Amino acid sequence: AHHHHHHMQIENRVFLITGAGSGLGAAVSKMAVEAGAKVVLLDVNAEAGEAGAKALGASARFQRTDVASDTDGKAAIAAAIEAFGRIDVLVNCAGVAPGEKVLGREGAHKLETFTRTISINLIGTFNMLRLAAEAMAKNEPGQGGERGVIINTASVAAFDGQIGQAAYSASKGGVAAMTLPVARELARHGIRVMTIAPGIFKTPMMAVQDALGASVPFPPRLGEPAEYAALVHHIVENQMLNGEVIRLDGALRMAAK
Amino acid sequence: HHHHHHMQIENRVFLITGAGSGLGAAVSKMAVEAGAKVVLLDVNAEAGEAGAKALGASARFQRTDVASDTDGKAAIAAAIEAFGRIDVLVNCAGVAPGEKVLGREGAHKLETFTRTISINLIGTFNMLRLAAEAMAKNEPGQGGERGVIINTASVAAFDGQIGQAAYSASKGGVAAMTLPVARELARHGIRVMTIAPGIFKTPMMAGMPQEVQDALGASVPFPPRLGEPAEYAALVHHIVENQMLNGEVIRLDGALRMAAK
Amino acid sequence: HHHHHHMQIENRVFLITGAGSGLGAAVSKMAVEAGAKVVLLDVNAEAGEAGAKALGASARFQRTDVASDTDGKAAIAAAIEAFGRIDVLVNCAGVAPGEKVLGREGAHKLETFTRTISINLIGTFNMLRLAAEAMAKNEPGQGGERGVIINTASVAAFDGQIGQAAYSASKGGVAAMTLPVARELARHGIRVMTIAPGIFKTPMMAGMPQEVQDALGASVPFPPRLGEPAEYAALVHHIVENQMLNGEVIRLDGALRMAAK
Amino acid sequence: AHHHHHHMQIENRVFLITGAGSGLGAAVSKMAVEAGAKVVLLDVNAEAGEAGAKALGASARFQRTDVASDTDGKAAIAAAIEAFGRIDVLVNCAGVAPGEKVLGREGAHKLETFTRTISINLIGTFNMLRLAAEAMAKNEPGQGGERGVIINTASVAAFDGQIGQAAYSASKGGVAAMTLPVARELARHGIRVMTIAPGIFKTPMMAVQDALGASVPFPPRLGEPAEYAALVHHIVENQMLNGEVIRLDGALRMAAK
Ligand SMILES: [Zn+2]
Ligand SMILES: [Zn+2]
Repeated sequence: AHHHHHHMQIENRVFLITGAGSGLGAAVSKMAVEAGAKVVLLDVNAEAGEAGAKALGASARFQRTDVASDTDGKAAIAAAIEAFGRIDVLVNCAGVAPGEKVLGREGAHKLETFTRTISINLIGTFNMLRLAAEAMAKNEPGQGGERGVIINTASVAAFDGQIGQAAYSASKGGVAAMTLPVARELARHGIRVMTIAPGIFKTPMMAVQDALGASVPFPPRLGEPAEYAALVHHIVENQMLNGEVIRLDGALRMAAK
Repeated sequence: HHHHHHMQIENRVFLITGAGSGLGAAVSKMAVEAGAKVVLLDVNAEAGEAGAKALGASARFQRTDVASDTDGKAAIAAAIEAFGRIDVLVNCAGVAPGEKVLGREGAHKLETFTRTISINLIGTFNMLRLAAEAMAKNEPGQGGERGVIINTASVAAFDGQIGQAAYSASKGGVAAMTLPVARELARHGIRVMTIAPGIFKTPMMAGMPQEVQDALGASVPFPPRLGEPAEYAALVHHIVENQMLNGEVIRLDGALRMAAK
Repeated sequence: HHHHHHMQIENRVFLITGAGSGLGAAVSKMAVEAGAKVVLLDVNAEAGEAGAKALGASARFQRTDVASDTDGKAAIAAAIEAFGRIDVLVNCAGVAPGEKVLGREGAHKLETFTRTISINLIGTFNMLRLAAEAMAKNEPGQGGERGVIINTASVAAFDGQIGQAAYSASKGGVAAMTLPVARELARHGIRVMTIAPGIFKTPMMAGMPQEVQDALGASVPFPPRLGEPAEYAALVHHIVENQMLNGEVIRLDGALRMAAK
Repeated sequence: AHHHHHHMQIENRVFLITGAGSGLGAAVSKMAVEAGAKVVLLDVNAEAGEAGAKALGASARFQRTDVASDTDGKAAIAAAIEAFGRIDVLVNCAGVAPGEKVLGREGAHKLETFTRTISINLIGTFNMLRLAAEAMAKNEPGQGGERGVIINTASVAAFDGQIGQAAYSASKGGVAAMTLPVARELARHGIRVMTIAPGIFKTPMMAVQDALGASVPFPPRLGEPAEYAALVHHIVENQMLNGEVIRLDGALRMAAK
């Protein structure tokens, strides 16, 4: 709990978190509530999201959301403003991570599976960021003029994609590449934009694993979701982090297989 | 003099998207002049038909939406019908709109972001999966090589400007795909490379006010001008020849590092 | 609130280079205020002695040329003598001259390029090899961790300006080392990370005309100001705590992308 | 031999090539002579360099050169001007590629071996580039104002350094990182600056290899030095290539060991 001078405040800030019913998004939601923030959990899975909001208590709300939907994205923003009056932080954690070869025995990679991965991972992340940015721009200027922080989730697959990861790598590389042009624009509103590229974490995302985990130099294990949430926490607090993609991966460099 | 090579492009068959104009038209001209056969693919029928006509009997055109499963399959079949095989795919089809995340009239449209992704990223994947399937049937040539796939990203994948969220996302996705696709297709002797062009004299650029074009050229350290599409095509030619180039994104940009505006 | 962590920095020992000023002074202040012990290393005896004095009994200073085998070994031994162990090394020592490849008075001096490399790159390697040797003796702590090494590169490793050949080379070398060193030192539970700072309020910067400092701040998208050394130190603190950060270079730069001039 | 409109001419251009007595530098020397250029071979090894110049014929000269020496670098430039009257292209191929762990049984990595690798690979490359640039700036402006091309050699170790490659990776990453600030400056003189990052080639440089070679996705072999020279040739001819590092590696991504 020691902080630097001119650190940004996290207490009483309102977080919008996608994929919040599980894995990384669930961990960010827990971290934020435990740090004294408010959280609006967004997930397509109502059972998981309602359970998470219930477990977190009155600092949390759940809003069922398909992140690729214009309507649902707008409703998520509206839900946050209804509950807590503002939005300060968006963390995009919703994603899918299929494996499918370009060429298999049973044919070429289906176009629909590529399109779906792009839709959820990349279009969904953009949809939430454009709408969250619009809401954040309405905030009064905080310390140094800051109005909000947007944190996206890429993957080490954006850098070291394995056989079978064309769709996933394309989607996450697209997320990564957006960070800079979005940060450049949203600077005039005091909204920072950052991306975390996780390695292998213990989540439902990759539901072979053991072999990947054994290839992680140090620590020689799957990541704890709370370690991803810790980095989110630091990005929120450290105003100089902007426009960058941070690998959070134990120095993993994935092999082709 | 000679250019050291494995793949000899004479009588090999190129499938080229965006071939009615700009970079794809330049690749098509380069390939025909090097003795290759070319199947030009474009949504612009007028431009594509005129290009194939100008190039002569070594060229064919088929009007194609690269994001369509149907049209992609029809394009492969058209190439096989005309020329019996496919050796090289060059994905040049793309759109490069500018639109702010937060505009005067509201947030960036979801539909426009989706369209840019669809044409630039989904279309490139669609053509690569289908071309790879065809190439995998080829007899291995020099050094075991069955084919080469070359995609077009952009410097916007690295230095995206204000207004380029969609374009940067799409081209960053193309760039990031290169490795996992190359790793897999290596098993078939099919190389996968990406070129990230800087600012080139394309139809869109040529349509801009001269004062604007001149300012864009001035942002490029050397040569301090717009790139000529034939220079992009020359790099495509080198990638085809140089078997050691694989799994990489090459910036072709005069050392440009785009500013925010 | 809490910050999720493995390494607890209370009563752990930091070795910090360039500790008399700027970033290294800020790391030293951060570490002492978090309950750590600090061994400040600098060539500037006056600044180093004053810093250790201001920090109190949890700090020591030893005058050290980081590029010297002898001085590096003496520094390790001094830390072990005072505090019994070394847990964290932070390499902040550096020089950032500007000198053109082709100047008015002739080509860039070879001697000045060599000096910048010597201090920034050779000095960082020298201290990391010796600190790693000491850390490898530590009892494994939380999650098997014996130590953390954090190096300082620069945005110049990515976007080097005119005049920065030597600085960019040195800092690009630091950046590129991170992975092979992390891969090896993983066998000892020692993590290796690099921070690439943008424009910070260091002694050199503070000495520039205000008009100049103000223009530099204006080049940074957000926050549109010089970085505070304590913000660099805060990232150092986070790296120590967050065991999953390893083998990476983190830009801490306000989204700055330096122009050529 | 088909070229694009506005291609830069290679015939009768004068190449200065370091490390020219073996491996990649020897291949560039052969390529350039066979393409109708003049070559001044630079190497510390007089036996190898003299043999190479003899084999290439009257289009070639040898000048013994320690690339890290100010005096020898100046003499190399002077030798080129004496023989051929100008310098058009510099290709820096001289390098050493030792393997040494940070921590071994017999102690920490020697400081002297790190310093030597830096000296030859990085300081030597800078030394030759500063002096070649100064000579190139004296040329009359060619097509589009171009006066020269400088091509440096990094390595895949600049990206994917293995255990034991601290020195090599540092040196080659330093080379890579210089490309942009040097290109930015030398643009005013019409001198382009590019870097090639080779993977594993069949040269004396790496005198384990078989395992590395088996990890190269395609082509599944060591690189031919003539393929590196082919890329050099294309960089010389293609004016739009500037300020960039090109991996030439068969899609190799080196594992830790
Ligand atoms: Zn905090
Ligand atoms: Zn040629």
